[PDB]
Amino acid sequence: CSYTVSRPVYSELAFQQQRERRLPERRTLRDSLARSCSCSRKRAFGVVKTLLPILDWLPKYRVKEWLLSDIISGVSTGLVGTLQGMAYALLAAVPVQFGLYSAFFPILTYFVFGTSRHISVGPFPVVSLMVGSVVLSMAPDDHFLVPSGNGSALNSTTLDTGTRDAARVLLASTLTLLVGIIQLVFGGLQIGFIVRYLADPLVGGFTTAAAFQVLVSQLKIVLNVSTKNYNGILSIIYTLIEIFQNIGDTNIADFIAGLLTIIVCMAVKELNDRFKHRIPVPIPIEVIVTIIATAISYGANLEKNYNAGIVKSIPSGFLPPVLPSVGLFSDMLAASFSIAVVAYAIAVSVGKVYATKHDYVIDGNQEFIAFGISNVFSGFFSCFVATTALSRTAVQESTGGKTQVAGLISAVIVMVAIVALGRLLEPLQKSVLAAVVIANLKGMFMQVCDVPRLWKQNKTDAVIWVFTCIMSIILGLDLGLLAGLLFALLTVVLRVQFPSWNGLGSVPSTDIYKSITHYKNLEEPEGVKILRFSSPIFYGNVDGFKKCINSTVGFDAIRVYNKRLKALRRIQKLIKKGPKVPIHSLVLDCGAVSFLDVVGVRSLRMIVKEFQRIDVNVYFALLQDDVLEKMEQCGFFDDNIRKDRFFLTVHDAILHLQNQVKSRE
Amino acid sequence: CSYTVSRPVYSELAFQQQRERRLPERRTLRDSLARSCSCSRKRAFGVVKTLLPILDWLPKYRVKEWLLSDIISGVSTGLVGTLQGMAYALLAAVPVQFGLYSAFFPILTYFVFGTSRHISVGPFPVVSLMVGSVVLSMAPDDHFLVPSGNGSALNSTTLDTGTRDAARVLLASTLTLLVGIIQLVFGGLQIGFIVRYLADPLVGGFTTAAAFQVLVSQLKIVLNVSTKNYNGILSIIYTLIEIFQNIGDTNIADFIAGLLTIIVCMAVKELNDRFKHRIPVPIPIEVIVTIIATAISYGANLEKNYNAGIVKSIPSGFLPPVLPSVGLFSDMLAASFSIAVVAYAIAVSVGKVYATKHDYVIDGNQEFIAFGISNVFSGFFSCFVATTALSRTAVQESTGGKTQVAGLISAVIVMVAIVALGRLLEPLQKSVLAAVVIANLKGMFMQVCDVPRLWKQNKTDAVIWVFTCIMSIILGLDLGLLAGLLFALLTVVLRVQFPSWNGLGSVPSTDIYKSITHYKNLEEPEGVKILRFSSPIFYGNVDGFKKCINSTVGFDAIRVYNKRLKALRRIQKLIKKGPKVPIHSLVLDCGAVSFLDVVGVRSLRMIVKEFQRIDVNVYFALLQDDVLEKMEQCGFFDDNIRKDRFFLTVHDAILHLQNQVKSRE
Ligand SMILES: [Cl-]
Ligand SMILES: [Cl-]
Repeated sequence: CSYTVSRPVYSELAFQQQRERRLPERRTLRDSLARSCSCSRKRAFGVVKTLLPILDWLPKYRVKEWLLSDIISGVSTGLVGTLQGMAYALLAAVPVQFGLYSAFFPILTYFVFGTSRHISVGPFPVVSLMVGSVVLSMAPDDHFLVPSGNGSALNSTTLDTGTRDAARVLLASTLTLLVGIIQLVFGGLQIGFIVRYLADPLVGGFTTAAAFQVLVSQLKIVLNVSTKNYNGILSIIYTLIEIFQNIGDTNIADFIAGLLTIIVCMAVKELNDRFKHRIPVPIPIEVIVTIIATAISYGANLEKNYNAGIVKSIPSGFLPPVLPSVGLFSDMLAASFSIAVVAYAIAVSVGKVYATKHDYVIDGNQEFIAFGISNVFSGFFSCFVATTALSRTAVQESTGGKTQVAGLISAVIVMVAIVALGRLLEPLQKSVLAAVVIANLKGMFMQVCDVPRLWKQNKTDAVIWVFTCIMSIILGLDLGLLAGLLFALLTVVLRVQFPSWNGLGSVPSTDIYKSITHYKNLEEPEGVKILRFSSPIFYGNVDGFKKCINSTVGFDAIRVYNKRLKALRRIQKLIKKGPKVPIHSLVLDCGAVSFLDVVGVRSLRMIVKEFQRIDVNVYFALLQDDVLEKMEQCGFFDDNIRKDRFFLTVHDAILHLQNQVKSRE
Repeated sequence: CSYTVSRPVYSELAFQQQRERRLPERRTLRDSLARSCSCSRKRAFGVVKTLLPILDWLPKYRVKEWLLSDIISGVSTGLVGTLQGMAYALLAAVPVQFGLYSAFFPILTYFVFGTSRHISVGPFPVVSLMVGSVVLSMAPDDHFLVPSGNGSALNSTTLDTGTRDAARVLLASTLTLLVGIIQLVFGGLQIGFIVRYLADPLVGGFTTAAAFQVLVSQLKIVLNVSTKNYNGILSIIYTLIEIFQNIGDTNIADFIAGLLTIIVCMAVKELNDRFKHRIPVPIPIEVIVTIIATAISYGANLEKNYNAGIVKSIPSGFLPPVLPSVGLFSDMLAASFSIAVVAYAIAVSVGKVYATKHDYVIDGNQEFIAFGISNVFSGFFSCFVATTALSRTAVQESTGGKTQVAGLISAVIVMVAIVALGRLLEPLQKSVLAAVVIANLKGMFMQVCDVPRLWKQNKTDAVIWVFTCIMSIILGLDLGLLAGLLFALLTVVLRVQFPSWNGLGSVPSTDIYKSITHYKNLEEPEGVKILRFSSPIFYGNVDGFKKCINSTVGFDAIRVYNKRLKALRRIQKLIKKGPKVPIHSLVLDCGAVSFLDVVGVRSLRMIVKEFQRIDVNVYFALLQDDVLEKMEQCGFFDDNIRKDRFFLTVHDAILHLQNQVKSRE
């Protein structure tokens, strides 16, 4: 209603005298470390419940209908997960059975350490692509050609199918172990803010580039062509050029089958997504299309007659655990860091989505620890890095999922698919498994449709999306992530280095101050010049602050003093022989400052000194308490620059100046 | 005196209606480029006067009194320049002949393009070290040993004295040209803010740690030992251990003569600096100690009898210009960027010191063009990077210097020191030249005495100093600079990611709001909770902003709504069978925000949504005009979240709530 106040003009000291402060809390390092480590059983029970969240959702079960919901979600997600694992096994250059292995053990491990309920841990297209890329870069194909086979002219250097898969599996296991170690280090040290740097446009561009590279790889697999494992800089462009040059050496049957299953899967998925109001449970198109592909490929001998590319390499059994070949962490540390951070980011995103959809809370450090333990346990069983696919996750959520029991049942399907089920999958073409991956790329390919939206929105974030999407295409995929985080931090620094300063003026008959570049009917005080500067002054925006002051006052505090001294020597010689007109004061509305960066408080004191010589007072308006306490420690309040120069509000400085002019002409 | 106002409670729309805004300026890209490129004669005269500042101070000269002060300072700095020029040549692994070339040619170029008057362009100890650092790595000693000389058992692979220097000289010429190009790029593209990242602790810790590497490198010449040109990681640490292992192979003639001039030069310099009130002109101790060293070394045959290390390689002549060996810019791009940025940083640092004392303004972007052409012109005459030494600069200023005429006269002394003078410096020991450099290291060695001062001051800047000083010792010297620039920018991100949020309360009978953790007698409104959050919300601190709200209200907006649904299912079944107590509203005092980072503004709309369901209003207090215009563009003002939720001041949000509850119970 009515905003009326009546108080004296407390600038800095008229308010600090009669206001008793609170004594700061004593450090007492010994008592701090003693009180932190609790001794009562309550803290122990709390950390046990937090570290192992399985003991929370288990006692409060609702078996009656939860059993049926979990068993149906488990069989469905198990089928989907074994299909996605045997499909993504090609993305990591590993055999098919190791995909099923990586789809079984991480599920078992993410049961006594996970803190979620609607997450299906398993393989992931982006993570498997990164694993395959780093394996190809660390173990290419031109390093295994054994000369044997009595060739035509030179030694028969044929393909090394065989022991090469063992080396690739050992490399993938070492990579998974290093990723798990990095995740456990990040979780134990309670450092979780390191993944906050992955902004939405950054991860969007990264996923778009990863989807492009996955499309290129799966198109290479469908066409059944052999490239030269180009990796490094412009690897995707090089392999695409090589594919376009090797179009003649394709397979017509494999290409036709792949295009047909792509069209069928895309049409069925679009029909199920659009017409959701008629069929709530998503039709498992992957399962039926894989079954019909295996049925068609088994009838006619596509391997011999049509020379199709089938798997025919399923051992259908387990294997004893193998110790990882430790010693390759130095050359894969950055790759493992990138894989771990992107996996954790995707996992946290999916968890937060499916948690705010179901209204429950998911811890971050607990998810980090759970995924680290899962990757470590997978490294001992010849598996790759595990994550949560958005397509596989939606299955247990749509079909009905309440706890991780549906996830544990999803491993039983993979369990029976490791030992017995799988012999019918022998004549399955590799182009069919390479197609569902492309069909799942529709979710990430549509992410490009937000760049025009981000351009109308904050434009700095629209540049981060395009920069990350392009830079993660030229120089690899893992190196493109590091070039995105650094670019995002640089963009953040540029937004606090080049602020939006204004020409704050006074609104008549009130005390609210608005910018002069936005409103017209604003009257500024006679002689006084007000200035606001956001983005607290640090070592980078000090010259910017100087230029802003020089632009808002009209002149320069240095050149005016130089001209005054040049005109003063003419006065000291006349006795022997015989600009700063409008600016009366400068009120700095430094209310948007947080830190001071003493390198900057030195420049502030220099400004106050330079303007004092030309008889121009530099008052402050909205200096915070935690900023004044910092400036006082940095040696700013000398015998001449007292606290009376600072004020509490913007109108207090103007009122004090008006009263000083009225009382002193 | 009296601060009293009387205005209605204009929240956001009660103020926006009757306040007509100013129309934004039209872009008009066609006219923007036309109005920028002016055609009048004033624009042509302005660019020529700025690019060539010689036409300014030359017409208004004061030959009557200025020429007398320049002729005495020119011959003074000419003797100091020819000695420091040839002494710093040892730090660049080039012969002593090319040291004088870097003291004559850059002065000629920095005469028609320079925009300063008290700067003596020439070599520099820190800059010449970075130049010589890459020469040892790109052209080591073990790459030129020719087997010849009928050795004892194997081929006589002795030293390659002779054409070995030609590989280092041509390498230094290409490095000098690449540095000059980078400086012209920064000056041509008008990008000068890139050197603002070199903060005071950053450049302070860098020059301090560089003084150690200069001390270790020059100590090798004093002791006259031969190391294994260790470069890379821990280069200073590795070469320091090898010196201690090679103490037995020292030279008593070079050590005694080297240690003697160290004490003499240090004592006279310290004595003249303290007792300045008796002798204003600094005594050239560097010059007098060199002349007496050559006289003693010429009398007794120290080269033959005492086996001392002398130069004896001065041809005393010029050479035709040699085209730089283009093709080495690819492997020296990262190295030249570190040298080009420190050559400009020290130039402006020393320049601005002698500029505020003489009250003349030095152009910023012009120094990039001035030193840019200087290094390019020096590359065509086999020179290294040119800079301005603080010791050599103080000579021409203390003895009397007004313009660059004293610098041009200083080049005349160097001019005669190449054609005629120089033969007397033949028996000069290399330990004497390597000692005057160590004596000048006192200025940088005393920079360590500011770390306890910076610790009592802003502690984040004290960490950057120690981090830069340590990191520039482990991984080289040029790589340590890049590790300091990234760490300094990272510290800025950490200061805006972890802000200093408070519990803002109300002062009785007034309208000023202060933090509750700093003052005691502050009364908060009944039910209302106020929160201030500096460091504008971006993608990194958006999660910390959630934890900040949950900490100031006591509860969580998510778990409370979850328990409400858990308690609501018991209500919908009872009809079939038969927390948020204190927080009434939340006033966010977002007055210290500058940008939005729409990635983070999506959470602001989510926060209002999460609190609206639990019947908790989230009001804003001090949203700026340029930030409110950003929310509307980012899609924040929907049909439910109107502008009435925002307020102009902090007290307007509280005054509105007091009247709302009073009129609506
Ligand atoms: Cl997916
Ligand atoms: Cl010096």
